[PDB]
Amino acid sequence: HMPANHFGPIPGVPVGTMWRFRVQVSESGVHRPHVAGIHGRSNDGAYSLVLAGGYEDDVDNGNYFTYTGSGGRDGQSSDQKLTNNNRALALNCHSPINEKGAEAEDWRQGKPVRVVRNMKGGKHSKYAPAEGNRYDGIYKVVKYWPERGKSGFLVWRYLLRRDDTEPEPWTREGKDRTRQLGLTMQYPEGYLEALANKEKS
DNA sequence: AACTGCGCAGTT
DNA sequence: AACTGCGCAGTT
Repeated sequence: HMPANHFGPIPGVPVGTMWRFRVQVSESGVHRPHVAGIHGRSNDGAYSLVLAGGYEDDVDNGNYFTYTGSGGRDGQSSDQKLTNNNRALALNCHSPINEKGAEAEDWRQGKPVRVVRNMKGGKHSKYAPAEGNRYDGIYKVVKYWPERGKSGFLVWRYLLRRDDTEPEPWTREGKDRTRQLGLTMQYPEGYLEALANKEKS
């Protein structure tokens, strides 16, 4: 199958693919966590992440976007620490990891990060799909740093620039590779009838 | 001075 | 709940 600490693209899953649920995304091996937004080890790096909404500063510009770390409680109580996934995402960036933040002198060498976009990010991003989840290729960490929210507590911000050959599925060439490849929304088996039987009664 | 086990806890 | 890092703890 596909090792869990596997960085990079999943063979058999092209960009522009769309599963209706997160469970399907995990099943596919593109983002294992059934609910969490990022997957990775403190000692290895981040393998994948999905976009929901959260922070209001998080700008999604398509080819690049910024992300916010997690933790700070157990509701903001303590300023986030560079441990766990916060740290793991920090490794994908190609520079010696540092407490005050860091910017890669050459971001392209950093470890790849599979990025999926959920439709819950529609309000904010004009790139999030209408419904479900869509795989938009590889993004590498360019730089990360720590800000201080309106809650006076530091939070870890990151900037991801795309870097996958295959064209963004929201562009002309993208929407083309899709058709050629015939990619369509995917529902779990038995889901559509289950959904049907809901509406009835 | 440490091996080790029951245990609170943050992260996902 | 599962899994981890490991105080504080009673055992070696």
